[PDB]
Amino acid sequence: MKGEPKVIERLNEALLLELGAVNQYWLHYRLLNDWGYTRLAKKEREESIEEMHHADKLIDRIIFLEGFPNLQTVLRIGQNVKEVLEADLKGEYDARASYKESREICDKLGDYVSKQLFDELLADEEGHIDFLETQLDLLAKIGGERYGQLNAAPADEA
Amino acid sequence: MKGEPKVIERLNEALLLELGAVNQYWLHYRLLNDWGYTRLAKKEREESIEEMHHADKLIDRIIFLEGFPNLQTVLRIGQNVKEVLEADLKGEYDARASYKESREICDKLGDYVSKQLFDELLADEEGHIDFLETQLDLLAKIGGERYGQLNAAPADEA
Amino acid sequence: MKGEPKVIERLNEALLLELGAVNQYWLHYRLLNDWGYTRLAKKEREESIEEMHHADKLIDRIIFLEGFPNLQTVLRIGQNVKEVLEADLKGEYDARASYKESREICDKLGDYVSKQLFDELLADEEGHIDFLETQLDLLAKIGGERYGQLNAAPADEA
Amino acid sequence: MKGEPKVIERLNEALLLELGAVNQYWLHYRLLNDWGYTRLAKKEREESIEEMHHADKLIDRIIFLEGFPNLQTVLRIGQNVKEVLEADLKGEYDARASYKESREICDKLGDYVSKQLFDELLADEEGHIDFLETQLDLLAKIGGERYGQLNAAPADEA
Amino acid sequence: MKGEPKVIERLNEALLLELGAVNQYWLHYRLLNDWGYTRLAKKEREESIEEMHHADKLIDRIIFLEGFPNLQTVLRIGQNVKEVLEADLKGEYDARASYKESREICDKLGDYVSKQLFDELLADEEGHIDFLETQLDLLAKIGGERYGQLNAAPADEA
Amino acid sequence: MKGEPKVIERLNEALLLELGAVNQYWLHYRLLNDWGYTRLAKKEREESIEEMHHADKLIDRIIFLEGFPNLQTVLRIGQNVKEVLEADLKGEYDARASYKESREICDKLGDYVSKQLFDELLADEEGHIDFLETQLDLLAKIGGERYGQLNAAPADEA
Amino acid sequence: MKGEPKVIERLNEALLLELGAVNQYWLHYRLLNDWGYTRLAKKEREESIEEMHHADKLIDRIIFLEGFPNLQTVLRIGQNVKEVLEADLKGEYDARASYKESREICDKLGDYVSKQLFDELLADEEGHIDFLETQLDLLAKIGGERYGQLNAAPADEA
Ligand code: HEM
Ligand code: HEM
Ligand code: HEM
Ligand SMILES: [Cl-]
Ligand SMILES: [Cl-]
Ligand SMILES: [Cl-]
Ligand SMILES: [Cl-]
Ligand SMILES: [Cl-]
Ligand SMILES: [Cl-]
Ligand SMILES: [Cl-]
Ligand SMILES: [Cl-]
Ligand SMILES: [Cl-]
Ligand SMILES: [Cl-]
Ligand SMILES: [Cl-]
Ligand SMILES: [Cl-]
Ligand SMILES: [Cl-]
Ligand SMILES: [Cl-]
Ligand SMILES: [Cl-]
Ligand SMILES: [Mg+2]
Ligand SMILES: [Mg+2]
Ligand SMILES: [Mg+2]
Ligand SMILES: [Mg+2]
Ligand SMILES: [Mg+2]
Ligand SMILES: [Mg+2]
Ligand SMILES: [Mg+2]
Ligand SMILES: [Mg+2]
Ligand SMILES: [Mg+2]
Repeated sequence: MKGEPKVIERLNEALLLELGAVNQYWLHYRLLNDWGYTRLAKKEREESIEEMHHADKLIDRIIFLEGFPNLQTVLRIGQNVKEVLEADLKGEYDARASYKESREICDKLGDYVSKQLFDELLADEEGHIDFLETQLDLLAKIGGERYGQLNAAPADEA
Repeated sequence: MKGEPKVIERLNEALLLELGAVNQYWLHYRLLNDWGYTRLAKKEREESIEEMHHADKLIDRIIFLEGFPNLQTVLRIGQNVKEVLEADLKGEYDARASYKESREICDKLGDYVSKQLFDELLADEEGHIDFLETQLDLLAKIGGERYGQLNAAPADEA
Repeated sequence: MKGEPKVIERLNEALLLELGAVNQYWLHYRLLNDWGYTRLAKKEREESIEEMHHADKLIDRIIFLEGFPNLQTVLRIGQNVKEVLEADLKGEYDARASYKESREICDKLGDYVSKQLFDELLADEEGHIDFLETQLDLLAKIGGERYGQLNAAPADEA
Repeated sequence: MKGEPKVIERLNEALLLELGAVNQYWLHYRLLNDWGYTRLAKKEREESIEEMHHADKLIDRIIFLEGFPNLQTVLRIGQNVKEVLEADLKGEYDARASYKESREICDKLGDYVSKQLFDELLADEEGHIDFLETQLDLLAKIGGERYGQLNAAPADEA
Repeated sequence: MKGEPKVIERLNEALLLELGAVNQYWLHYRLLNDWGYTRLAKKEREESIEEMHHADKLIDRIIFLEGFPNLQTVLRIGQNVKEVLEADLKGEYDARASYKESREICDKLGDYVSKQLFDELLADEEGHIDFLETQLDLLAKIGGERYGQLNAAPADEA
Repeated sequence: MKGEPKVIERLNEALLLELGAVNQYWLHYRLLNDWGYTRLAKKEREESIEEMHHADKLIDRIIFLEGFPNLQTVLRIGQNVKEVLEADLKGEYDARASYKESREICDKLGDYVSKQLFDELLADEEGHIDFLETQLDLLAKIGGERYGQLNAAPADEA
Repeated sequence: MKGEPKVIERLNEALLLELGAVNQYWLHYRLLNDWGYTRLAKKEREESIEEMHHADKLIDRIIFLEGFPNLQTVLRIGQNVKEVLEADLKGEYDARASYKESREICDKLGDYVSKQLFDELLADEEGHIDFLETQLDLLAKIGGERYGQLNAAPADEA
């Protein structure tokens, strides 16, 4: 199905955001692991792998529409566990805004199946945002050192 | 262990090559799948996931040496199955050359464990090269259409 | 829920297309089987049975809306395996266009659950189109005789 | 049982042929594998291991007869799959002729158990010849590229 | 294989370091257990047993080279959990430096298998260093009392 | 329980003897293994590990009594299997004498639980002495070469 | 990867040594079995099969480097069990020396993966040497007739 160039453009913008999130979550996984926060690190790895699946779905849709997926292009880091979470959350807010605009563009152009892809991604993103906002609320309430302790394993495990 | 800046630089050059290979193999997986070469597509996916593990090991070593992993940066595509294989092979030859030079640099600077990482990557790469050269030899001998047929599934499978 | 006559009309147009696809895929199953392409034949049977389920869902929705399902009414055939695939693909493009227009009509009339039915059918159809386009691309690349061979079983199986 | 020198000589001629066949089949296994004909390669490996068992039986008989097994001594190669098969077949015809003459010599000298060893080897050899002649007939009938394709695995297997 | 006296000397220096580490880790296990840090204590026991295996491998290599293993000779203690970890880390840095120099000496003298032993020990040591540095980083970030709590069991377990 | 300095001194003398026995038995294990007496070697390894457990119990008791365990300090070797056994036996006789004197000192000072530890060690030691005396008696009766043969494995095992 | 001619030459020298060891160990297996030393015979068979795997790895590397493996070319025998072991040991010392020189040549020419192959073979060889030296030490200590008895089975087994 030869797709609308503007739809392919929006799918490629999403792909760039998702690839950036893959890399950011993976770097956060390895950073948190080195700091000793091995339980939060495992969650960050899982979040990276979820974004990998999103990137795969975007690539598949772009190829179906006979467009060219742009992976050649792809970061917010952080010096403590609060900054890492905040950086992830900023990324998710940015992706959410992109997908909201993209579903509107696909709807107006009549590509309702691409619209549906963006609707699914948007729902996913609000789930991720809910999770991260809750973690940052917990960190605020119990303090960063107890949040870190809660998200670390004893020495005989990891 | 605060690492030599030149060693961290070589690890980051490897990371850029590996991230590029992840993306190239994944794009090839989805492209080959859309063309109907679903068996070769599955191998390309597996090759991408192997390069993901290499990238992970490089990131881990960079962080141990107290360097900054550069993922912000990352392609050869192809219009038929021979060109896809050739593009993968060119990438592997380029990576091999990088790792050979890197093991020599780590050896001269006395970072023998980073040397060992590059030695492992080099052995891996020559394995990958052996595989791809064999596939291209088979394609040469039986022709591209029979090679494609061999690497496609019937309609009731995939 | 007494439905809009225009919505029931669009559901009946979909039912006619789906019943036509059931019959076409089933005839293709038996034709391909007689020609010896028993693996593609099995896929065509499966595609017919998928369209039977779609027809069932349309009938159920029409009856819920207190309309009369029109089954009394229901073809593109083909002389070789490429023509069979092309005929299936033309049918799918026609159905896709019908469902796109139907979801728009249901949306404008405020029957959002019927809209959702058409959205699901539209997504299904684009999946079917993706599959058939890939098979026709493979046939183009490896040639029709190798595509047929790939989709045939040896004599000791079927 | 102190054996006839002429019988020990014939057993040593067989051992030299068998050791040569071990080496030739093993080299063919690795060559075919590198060319991508991994299914025929596996058969060549199995044929090499069968010849290893024959060599073992010859060594055992020579030692029983209080002779000295000569292994210090041991090739036809090939540039394509037809030449490889032809080289194996020429070797088998040569071995068959040796074993026929050897059974006659053992019979005339009254070493009926060594005669029996050569009779078994001769029957084995005619089995091997039957197999190889059939493969070369198939290659002749379907052509070398289809024979190679039939004897190659897709990329996601080997 | 009668070994180079200088190689045997370096193997004996490693053995003395490893035996010292066995004793230090075991004393730390019992000390930490008495203080109530039973989870970190279990890790220290495991680390002692890993060093016992290293000592065994060194003794085996010395005997193969027809040298005399010197076990007759063998400590940093600590008053709190941070000091215990720091003492272990200082020991590991000292061992790493010894093994780096030893691999260079074996390489220059042409004892490449002893070189390989030291290369393995060096890689092990950098793993141990990575672990201990991470534990000390965690302790720094969450504080010593939370690190101790994390590494202690409730009264109904240990 | 703050212990008597004289009791802690006797526990530390026992620890020094036990650590010496660990090292001696382990060296004997590796020596006997290299000579080919692999069955006696396995027993010597087991004896070393038993002495490791004794050392652990001594360290635990010293720490309970708020003393400082001295591991910083720790040999009789042997050129044939009789000398190895004799060296082990001399060590056991020395340890037995130490533990006998130590139980008497603990009894007189009123540390009856430390007395009990030495009583257990003394009973253990007389068991070890019984075993070693029996092995040396067997060696005397059947001769050293048959004793060695009995305590060696064939080449296809170890 | 088109290899250095000097590297291919060293790989072929190793192949000739390994093929010679295969044959020597196999002949020793059958000889020892006929003499009644069936347990040592089984070990010699296992050693032959280990050398077969080494030869296979060498052939694979030569073909990858686009060289020609030379198998056309390939012995120390022995009249008693001590001479058989001594002949095996002389072969291993010769192979070790070859592999040491070969790893140095590959290193200087920059073929680090072939260097690694020779490093692995060298470590293997020193293991084999350790085993054989231990067997010859045992034979020296208990005498040849007891060593033979230890390595023979009773009549109701083999
Ligand atoms: C184009 C970009 C990428 C795509 C499309 C992608 C896709 C995937 C997919 C589909 C999986 C399978 C997950 C599952 O089975 O549930 C996966 C796993 C994984 N990914 Fe990625 N990935 C990408 C980039 C990366 C990067 C940059 C890394 C950095 C290390 C990475 C590391 C991993 C690892 C370690 C696994 C697990 C593999 C295993 O369990 O054996 N990936 N990826
Ligand atoms: C402070 C001195 C030592 C102490 C307290 C100690 C303690 C122990 C203990 C409690 C065990 C566990 C045994 C079991 O699970 O039944 C053990 C095992 C072992 N020990 Fe020691 N040990 C010491 C020194 C040594 C030395 C010098 C060596 C020389 C190699 C050694 C080699 C081993 C080995 C190989 C094991 C077996 C580990 C395994 O099975 O994974 N130990 N030791
Ligand atoms: C005197 C010459 C040789 C003799 C007598 C011999 C004998 C044997 C025998 C009896 C087996 C066991 C097969 C089975 O268990 O069914 C075997 C296996 C094998 N042979 Fe040979 N062989 C010889 C030469 C070679 C050569 C030149 C190669 C080249 C690579 C080779 C490679 C192998 C391999 C890889 C195996 C399989 C071992 C395993 O599965 O672990 N052999 N050989
Ligand atoms: Cl932090
Ligand atoms: Cl606090
Ligand atoms: Cl193609
Ligand atoms: Cl053709
Ligand atoms: Cl047709
Ligand atoms: Cl054709
Ligand atoms: Cl060919
Ligand atoms: Cl053709
Ligand atoms: Cl064909
Ligand atoms: Cl503390
Ligand atoms: Cl606090
Ligand atoms: Cl002895
Ligand atoms: Cl005697
Ligand atoms: Cl003998
Ligand atoms: Cl005697
Ligand atoms: Mg709308
Ligand atoms: Mg998500
Ligand atoms: Mg790889
Ligand atoms: Mg459908
Ligand atoms: Mg045969
Ligand atoms: Mg070097
Ligand atoms: Mg270690
Ligand atoms: Mg004891
Ligand atoms: Mg070996």
